[PDB]
Amino acid sequence: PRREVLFFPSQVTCTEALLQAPGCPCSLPHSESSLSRLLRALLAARSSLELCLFAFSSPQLGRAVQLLHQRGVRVRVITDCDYMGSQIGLLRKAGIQVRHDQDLGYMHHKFAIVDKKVLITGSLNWTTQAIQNNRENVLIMEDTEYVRLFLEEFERIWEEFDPT
Amino acid sequence: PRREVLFFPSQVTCTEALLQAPGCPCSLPHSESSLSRLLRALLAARSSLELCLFAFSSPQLGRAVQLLHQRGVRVRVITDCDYMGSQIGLLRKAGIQVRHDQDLGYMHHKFAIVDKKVLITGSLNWTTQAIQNNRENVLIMEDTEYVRLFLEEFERIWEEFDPT
Ligand SMILES: [Zn+2]
Ligand SMILES: [Zn+2]
Repeated sequence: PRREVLFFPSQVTCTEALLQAPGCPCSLPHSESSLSRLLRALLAARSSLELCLFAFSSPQLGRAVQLLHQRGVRVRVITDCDYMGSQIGLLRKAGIQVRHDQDLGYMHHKFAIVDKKVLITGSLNWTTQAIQNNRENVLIMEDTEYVRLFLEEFERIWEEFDPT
Repeated sequence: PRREVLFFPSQVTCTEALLQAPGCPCSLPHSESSLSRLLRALLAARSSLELCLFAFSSPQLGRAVQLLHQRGVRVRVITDCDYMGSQIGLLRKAGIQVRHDQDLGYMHHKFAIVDKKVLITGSLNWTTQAIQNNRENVLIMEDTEYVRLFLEEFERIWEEFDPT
């Protein structure tokens, strides 16, 4: 019955194994960090991931989301800016549906929903700058009411930003 | 055993009574909103309030914090920018201890701890712009582990930004 909080800045740790680097000799610590814990939380997804993020430029988090899409996880992404090789651009090129705001600041959430059961939500924008340098919190909660209410909010915004 | 979430933008509603306007005839709806719920959560404080906020310019939230200081609530405020009549300036003039970051973006939390028992934390910066126009979430949680861990984070940052 998961209820955790990750505080940032993250310790810089190796994530090559975790992110299936193609093909450890590197010089980083090979222990867990706030980033590695966030990556693992995302990578435990077996069926769906909703992402509702003001900003998303972290290549480590971008890669994890790609890996999920490749695994057949149903990935849906809402961001504030259209970004138009950013991460949103790379995700979009891989076939992941991304919908978006007016890049005016209005879509300011920073949350993700894993398999309609775990809520990941924080102050943290998903950028290497913020991860490595800012004081931030991210909550990881397996809570049915919070998941339900955040899912409902997602689906309203999703339908609202429908292109067609 | 409180576990709530407030979604923004807030409905514009009257808060004169709630904020003890000195001395209702106004034209706003006199019902509850996300802002009014956030104000009430803060105003239930009877002994302490820690505030850890990237930005704080909302005059309605500034007034509530003043009222708490006047009630004898022990108020301590951490923000990212020194602000040097902003709200932080007004709070500081009233005797409330405020400590701060390098206005570089680094102190990016948006949380508050009421009476060492209720955690209020969100994506929301406490500005009228964001409250009235942005999609945001604020969680209000009476959870002992989250309160403990967020309090520990507060006190580390507090001691770190000690002027003396
Ligand atoms: Zn390594
Ligand atoms: Zn009124």
